[PDB]
Amino acid sequence: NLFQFEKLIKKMTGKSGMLWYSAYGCYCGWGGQGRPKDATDRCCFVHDCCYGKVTGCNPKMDIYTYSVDNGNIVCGGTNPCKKQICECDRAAAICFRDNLKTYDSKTYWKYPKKNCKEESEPC
Repeated sequence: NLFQFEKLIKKMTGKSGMLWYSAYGCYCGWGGQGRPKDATDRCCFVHDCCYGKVTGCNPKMDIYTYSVDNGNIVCGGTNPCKKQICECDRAAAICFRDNLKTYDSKTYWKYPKKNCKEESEPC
């Protein structure tokens, strides 16, 4: 669930998802269209693609099982659909950390989703 997502982002990034990643580029946060603007924005696009594939559970609302083992986030439990969610979340948290070096709030924070009106990329 979203509470969990925030936890993983904080863990991997040191940053709050709600502050840093809820309104960045064309895809990070609520809504998303057009093409991702940067590496970070791409992490978000892929996240949305990742949720889009989840069938038989709710990737925003359901609670998945995870443990932190020597810095690593391991996706457990026995429900395959919940594990899928865990996998989506963790993959976006790792993708934000890989890309912290090009994170640009000055250009991309509060980007007007209106400037995202050109041929979308397929998942």
